[PDB]
Amino acid sequence: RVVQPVIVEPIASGQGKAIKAWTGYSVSKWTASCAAAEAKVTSAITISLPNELSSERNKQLKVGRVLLWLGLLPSVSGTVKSCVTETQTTAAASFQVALAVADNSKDVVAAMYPEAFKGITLEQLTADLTIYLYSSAALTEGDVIVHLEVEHVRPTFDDSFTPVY
Amino acid sequence: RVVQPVIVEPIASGQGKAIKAWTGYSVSKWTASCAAAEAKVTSAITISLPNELSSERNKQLKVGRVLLWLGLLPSVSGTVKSCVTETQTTAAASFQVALAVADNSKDVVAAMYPEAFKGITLEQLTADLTIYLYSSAALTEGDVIVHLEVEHVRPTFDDSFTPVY
Amino acid sequence: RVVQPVIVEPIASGQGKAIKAWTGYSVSKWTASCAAAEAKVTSAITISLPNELSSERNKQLKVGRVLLWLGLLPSVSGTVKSCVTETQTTAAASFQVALAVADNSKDVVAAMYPEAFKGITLEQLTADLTIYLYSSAALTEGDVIVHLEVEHVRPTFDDSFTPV
Amino acid sequence: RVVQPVIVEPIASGQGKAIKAWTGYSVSKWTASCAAAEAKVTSAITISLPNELSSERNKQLKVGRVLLWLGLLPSVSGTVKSCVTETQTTAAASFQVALAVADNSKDVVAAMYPEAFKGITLEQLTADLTIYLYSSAALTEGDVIVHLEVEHVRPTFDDSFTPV
Amino acid sequence: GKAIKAWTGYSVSKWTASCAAAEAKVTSAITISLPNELSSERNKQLKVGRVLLWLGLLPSVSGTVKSCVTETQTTAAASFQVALAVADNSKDVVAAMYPEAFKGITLEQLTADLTIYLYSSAALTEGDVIVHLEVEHVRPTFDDSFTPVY
Amino acid sequence: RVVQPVIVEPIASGQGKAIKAWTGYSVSKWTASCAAAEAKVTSAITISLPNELSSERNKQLKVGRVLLWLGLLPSVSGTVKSCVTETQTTAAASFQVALAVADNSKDVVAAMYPEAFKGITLEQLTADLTIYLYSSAALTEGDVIVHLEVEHVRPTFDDSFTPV
Amino acid sequence: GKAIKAWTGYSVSKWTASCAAAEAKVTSAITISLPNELSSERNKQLKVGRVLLWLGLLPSVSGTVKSCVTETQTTAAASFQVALAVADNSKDVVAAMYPEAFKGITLEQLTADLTIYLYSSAALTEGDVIVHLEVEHVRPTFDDSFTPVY
Repeated sequence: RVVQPVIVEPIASGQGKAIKAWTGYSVSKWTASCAAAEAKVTSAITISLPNELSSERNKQLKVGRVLLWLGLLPSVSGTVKSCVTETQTTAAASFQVALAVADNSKDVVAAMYPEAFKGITLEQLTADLTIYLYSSAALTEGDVIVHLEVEHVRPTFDDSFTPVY
Repeated sequence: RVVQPVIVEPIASGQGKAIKAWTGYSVSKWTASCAAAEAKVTSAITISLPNELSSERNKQLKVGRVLLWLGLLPSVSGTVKSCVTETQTTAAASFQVALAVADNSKDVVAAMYPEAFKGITLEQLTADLTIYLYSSAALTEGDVIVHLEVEHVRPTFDDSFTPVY
Repeated sequence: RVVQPVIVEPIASGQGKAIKAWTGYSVSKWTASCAAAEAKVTSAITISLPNELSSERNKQLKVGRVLLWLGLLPSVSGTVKSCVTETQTTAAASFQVALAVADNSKDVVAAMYPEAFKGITLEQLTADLTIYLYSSAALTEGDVIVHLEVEHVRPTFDDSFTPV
Repeated sequence: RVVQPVIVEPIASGQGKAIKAWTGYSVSKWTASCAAAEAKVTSAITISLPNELSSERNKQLKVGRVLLWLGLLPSVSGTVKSCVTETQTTAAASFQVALAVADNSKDVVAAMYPEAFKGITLEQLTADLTIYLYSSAALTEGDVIVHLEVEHVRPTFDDSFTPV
Repeated sequence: GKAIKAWTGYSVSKWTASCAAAEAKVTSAITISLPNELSSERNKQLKVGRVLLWLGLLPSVSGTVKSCVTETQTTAAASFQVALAVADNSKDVVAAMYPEAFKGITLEQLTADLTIYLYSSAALTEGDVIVHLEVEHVRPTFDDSFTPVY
Repeated sequence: RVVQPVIVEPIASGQGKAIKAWTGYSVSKWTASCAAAEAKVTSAITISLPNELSSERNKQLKVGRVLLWLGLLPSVSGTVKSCVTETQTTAAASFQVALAVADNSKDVVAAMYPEAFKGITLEQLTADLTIYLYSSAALTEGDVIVHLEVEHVRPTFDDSFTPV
Repeated sequence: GKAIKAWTGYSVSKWTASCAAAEAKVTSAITISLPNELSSERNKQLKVGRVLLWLGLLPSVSGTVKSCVTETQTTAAASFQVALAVADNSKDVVAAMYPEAFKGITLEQLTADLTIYLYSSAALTEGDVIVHLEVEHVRPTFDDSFTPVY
């Protein structure tokens, strides 16, 4: 083949292509504020459904892909790592078996799970999975906000009013 | 015309036909718990958006039809009336100008507003409208739960993940 | 005809079908606040045009149908009745000649006058008709708001600015 | 449309049309006997699967629609209300969030839940939902029988004998 | 000699405000309040077209009288420096026409964001000046039918 | 597919492709000069409309996409970060919820907000959003110029002279 | 009653200048400064069409106030003798429209070659008069896109 000249166009933060939800799915996005932690400790963060997903009908919605990313205070230093895995007996061990890890030392600070949790219900997601957060430096409560974006079947129960009788 | 014989089939509570949201709309349903009130007092209840609708994008979604109904403790006695109207200077006066009133002395305890608030944004709904609740008997806090069902344009911002960059 | 089973679907307050104005007509809606009155007294309420209809031109517009309904404070008890009639010498006698009465003891507290006043002008409506309000219990001022909805030929005076 | 005269034919108790289960579904019907309760108390009644649905396999069957109705002793007086809701911290609060209430003051003492619980399994029905029963007068045990009819995917575990 | 016709699908609502008492050379703020027929939540969303302000003075009112419609000001007298038109009784045509300034805002926004300002070189007794406001706006649809009786 | 050799052609500062406004939109560009701040402090910078957009009519124009980038004095050292978010109770928390951050440690010191603020008016942009600026080292006033480029519906109020 | 529409491919930029303090009967020079959105080298080359000057006075300003746009003068008061239009508060229409005088010059040339002149028979306090300048010019193309991020 003949050499092809290319020009790599720089893009700004936020310009990345957004991953579109599957047909019939929507992406629910919510946050967890980290707890205070000593240096080099890995903390478990429970996954709790937002109120709009906690109803009897909505708890059963099947999960698709899952995205995890971190919101750090601008002054946070050191290494911050986070992942979603099946609940561990030892919190630190989560990073040894996670299929993706959000690590602030990387160019892209985000962990995508396109297959690992597909097909479970939202309730199962809360019961079986845990978020793990590691910091090389001690964390004050709220230093890190964990953003969890969970793709799931679109709820249908709210496509109509409650019958008036 | 020749007389037509008909049989009126009784239906149970809950069997009423559900009003389907308009194409491109969904129905958000949330509750307000009444405050304590003396007998025959009309109380104003602020309309506050649920967390899932409070974002910058979602606050702008246009309203369609609005439904109001009441959840009373089984032991609540006397007359209970509620309505949604433009915010009043005198709370009791709301019932004099409301286009619909949910009244527990009626066979159907519900107030539907198919036209009165169509086209405003959710933020406008919270800023301009108020729920009014009247009881002939004194109310303890939580005696009445006001159910507000607000049809509005389906949010689109959650049809994709946040770009990872 | 064979028997036809039916289900009567419940409907809520506010779900009733709106009556559409005739082509070339519009519905002007305004309110009158009741005066204080003793128990079982019938009070006369003057019909006054809202500002936008009180001009020389607009008060010539012809009336179609007229709707009356009542807004009660939630604490109002007893029987409240209202009607629109030609002005009476004895206020209570209005109810003996009214063709429709708004009565709070009914499921629909409203009175429709589809023919009685058809063809008169808004000025004639204000000059020849009166609203009558009866309460079994004493009324405090503003206890009852009378809603009058008058269908009339759509104004054309409002289709232009005042010349300057 | 020209006026259509109709005759409303009286129908007796028991003549109402039965709601047919969806294709591939069946309706399982069982009862719960109310516990003694003081006047104006709301009691929680656990939803327990009948023996034939309590196996590991059958408790996975998906729910469709749910019907609640009440069987009262003929001497029971006062107001009796019942509903099915997600389990409540305060029993009386169930009626504030129920989408349907069976109420003996109505002509039809029954509550239908056509959507609220659709898709959950029978095990989830037993684990997440509760029956709530309110009486204005004191209840003696067994005064009220709560009839629960749960539509669910037709069992296939019952299509064969236990292997031997 | 010829009235300015409203745009197709629009109509002109005309109402008045009676001036408050004011000392000489004071600029007074006058709130814009919708008439009753426009005060429903639905009618409050009707889009504005053109706006006309003109003044009705008692024939004995002397001195200079000026008025304008502008976005609400921190200093009332400063309205006349930014107003896109001023009704001024010393001119041949005592009126302020705003064909563009407010096009597209809702009646609610008109009432919330704009203020009428009125200046008089001499003291004003209450009701000496009637401010006339004519607001062209989308024709209401909510009042093309009676209120549902149920 | 057979291996495809490529040559990555170097490009200079300023050679990047410009993002074209949507049809019927235009990009308004203005600056805010940073305030003095201590090391590691996050400062809130109010978003104020330029004079030509501050009229009653123009502040109703709907927003499209928003671009943020930073102009640093050549001597500015340390880490400087900035973002646009909904107004925060704690300024430093903006970076935990921002969908994009302009960061001088990157090759491209800019943040694009293609969806977050789509559909709001310019007035709502000024009233609900805030610019947040963080520096690891102390900032002297004017050390950093924040460039905000807001895509919005093309004004039509500017298509005519003021009537006279 | 009807606004003058800009030519196809043109738009009207409108900005203001706050008058300086001035003694009675002095003519003051006011520099024409482009707004920020027009100050880029590219936007400075946009061709001018028509120009409008009008005045916003505090309602209590008395006496005669005049203003014009002309090529910069050695004697400020002499501007009014050669101005092709003068905004004069004693007239019915207080504005100066220049449909031809500056057609085709660039915005840069407008700022460099022309001056606003303001005369008042009485002393002016700073900000008593706001001069409004509306310059029709070719629509900018440079701001139809975001700045390249690299």
